[PDB]
Amino acid sequence: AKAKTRSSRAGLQFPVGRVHRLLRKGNYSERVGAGAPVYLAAVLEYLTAEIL
DNA sequence: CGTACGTGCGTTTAAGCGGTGCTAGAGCTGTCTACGACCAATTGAGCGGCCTCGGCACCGGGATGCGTTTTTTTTTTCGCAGCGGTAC
Ligand SMILES: [Cl-]
Ligand SMILES: [K+]
Ligand SMILES: [K+]
Repeated sequence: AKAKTRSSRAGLQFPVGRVHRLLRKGNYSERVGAGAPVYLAAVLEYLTAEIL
């Protein structure tokens, strides 16, 4: 019943959920692994901080 | 005006070739596992309205430093007449 947001499970502020959707609806591939969005929201957050 | 390329002829090298010998590693087949797509339902994260108050652009009014001229000086750099010692 209690739904923790994946972004929390990675300790990322970047939305690992919205990254997963954007990828599947991006037409990048047929199938997205479940680590991929994590890995990507991570890298995104990181470069966001590096500039900020 | 100075010099560092360019040509070319002469030595040094090692690339290229064709063939031979050994073996990693490419790249396929079959099997089976784990992982991810799909669905449904349930949520709260995230978005479009409101309503401040404070960070920012502004403004005018001196203050610091930066460039221009042009005035006064310091240092160097010839040139003319006015010396002190030779010479006799
Ligand atoms: Cl993955
Ligand atoms: K091979
Ligand atoms: K597998």
